[PDB]
Amino acid sequence: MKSRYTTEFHELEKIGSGEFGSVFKCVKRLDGCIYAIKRSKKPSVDEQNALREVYAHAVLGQHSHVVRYFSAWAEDDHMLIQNEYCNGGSLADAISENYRIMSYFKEAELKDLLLQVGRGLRYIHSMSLVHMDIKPSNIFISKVMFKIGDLGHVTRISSPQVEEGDSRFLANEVLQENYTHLPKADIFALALTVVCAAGAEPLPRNGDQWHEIRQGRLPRIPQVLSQEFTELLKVMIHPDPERRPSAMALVKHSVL
Ligand SMILES: O=C(O)CCn1c2ccc(O)cc2c2c3c(c(-c4ccccc4)cc21)C(=O)NC3=O
Repeated sequence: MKSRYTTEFHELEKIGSGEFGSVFKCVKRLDGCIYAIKRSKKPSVDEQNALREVYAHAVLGQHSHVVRYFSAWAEDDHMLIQNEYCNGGSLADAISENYRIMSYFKEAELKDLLLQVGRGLRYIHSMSLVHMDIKPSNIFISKVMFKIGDLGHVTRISSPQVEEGDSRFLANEVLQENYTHLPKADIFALALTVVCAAGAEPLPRNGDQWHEIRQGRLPRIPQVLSQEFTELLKVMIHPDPERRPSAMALVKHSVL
């Protein structure tokens, strides 16, 4: 062996685990910097999916609100991607700590989260790409800076086949195999991500609560928000994708 991975990096800790691969905090020996490196089993259609993640990274390396890519390589029976390390952890971890402490993101902080990820979405979408798995565990924290990561579901905007993202954040039209307005699926997921940050109960994976949200009804939020902000969230989850704002329209919105 003596892996590129082994030879170029000192592995500090495991930071993430999944159905296909783990993420490690590593120090690159030569440059002294810390990176996040995902190491997954080399896969085929599964390989086409794994490569799209690499291709998406290699074109989305220039935005402040998208995790930067450095390198990808294959060795042994594993594929590796070396990304920017965000030292603030995931949004999902911040939200889970807030949950236990009963102190959530305040309206000002929710607006900042919405605007920052909204700018990341505007960049991705400007590249004729959609993310398709926006949720708190795929937003990373680094002024706080929020950065979209996990490009495992990224596809071109006019794709006729799509890999469906997390059920809790999934827009109905996507579940229905209607891919005419893919960018608005990202918008819908961003609104529910902001709801979670606002202190909501864990979102439903299926059943009747799941359908009511998809009717355009915001889950309960345990804090008072301006009507104008609540109304922006509600329109981002409109059952008609064309009524949801585009990312460009979101980032220029008077509420933000
Ligand atoms: O398990 C999770 O949801 C997060 C794992 N994870 C963490 C945990 C704590 C951190 O401080 C950063 C990260 C982290 C990072 C990334 C990932 C990641 C997700 C998908 C593919 C490749 C890396 C997971 C990733 C990344 O690209 N930059 C990152 O900083």
